[PDB]
Amino acid sequence: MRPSLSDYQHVASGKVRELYRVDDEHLLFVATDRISAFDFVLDTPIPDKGRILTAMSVFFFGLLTVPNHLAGPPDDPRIPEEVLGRALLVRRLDMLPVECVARGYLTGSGLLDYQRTGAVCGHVLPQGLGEASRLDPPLFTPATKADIGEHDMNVDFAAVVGLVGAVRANQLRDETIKIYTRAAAHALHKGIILADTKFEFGVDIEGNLVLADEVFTPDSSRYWDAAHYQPGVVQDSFDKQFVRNWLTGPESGWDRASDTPPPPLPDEVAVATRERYIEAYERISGLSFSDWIGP
Ligand SMILES: CCn1cc(-c2ncnc(N)c2C#N)cn1
Repeated sequence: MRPSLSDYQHVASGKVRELYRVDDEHLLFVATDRISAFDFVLDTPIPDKGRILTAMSVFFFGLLTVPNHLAGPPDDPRIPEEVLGRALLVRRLDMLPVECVARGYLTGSGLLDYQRTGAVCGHVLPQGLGEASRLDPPLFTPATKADIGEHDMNVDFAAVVGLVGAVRANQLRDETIKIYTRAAAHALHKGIILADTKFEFGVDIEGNLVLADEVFTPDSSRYWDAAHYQPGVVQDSFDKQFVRNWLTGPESGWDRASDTPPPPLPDEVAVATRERYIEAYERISGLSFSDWIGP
């Protein structure tokens, strides 16, 4: 018999993910069906989003050869029925206070930093780059969490050294670029560009570096349709563009310029978005989401 979620201690709330203590050495990492757009957690959940993103993370953990925090199978008996398929039993780590970001393409705050300074996170780049320009080699563009509402702050390699040590910073940089490169090539082979990605790592009892959190989800990574990749313009979000377009379209009644919370989504937009998540998962993994476990 699976335990109730109420049997575990809630330790951390993200906007979209939850974390619970299972015992002294294990956590329960829970994805919800909540979706964020324009830095708002929207009223309307995307059905099965938590399950699909959990399935995606599990796929990529298996694709990569590096140590990760998974501590049991997706149907581990310690996982409550209520969160089955969207929760993982993981090893408790000492988390390193660095957002480990790799960028294979120049967009978002990376592009903005470049347009302001000619550099991103200490990397002085060629002149003449622009929106969605390919970056070769991919860049390690680390960041640190800021206050509750604020975006992460981009920092350079020296900042990472000061946070975790010189040898460890080297290790973070190398592993971040290595696993990003591997996953990005895999996805592109299936017609999806992983434009960038954000990792969190922790350290286990033996001092080993361990990949944690979620990996290569469309929340942790910019997913693009490769078939429509066009450097020089903003690429559509593979998963979130229907949501973005509706929210900023004539039917929402919402003004994004106002920092007022957005209205709920049409059911059909939520269902369409769910479909996009399933398509991305199935294309990348070569698996069927209908086989993924659930309540
Ligand atoms: C919800 C984001 N978050 C994850 C942790 C964490 N902490 C300790 N050990 C771990 N494996 C993890 C993970 N994943 C702390 N915040």
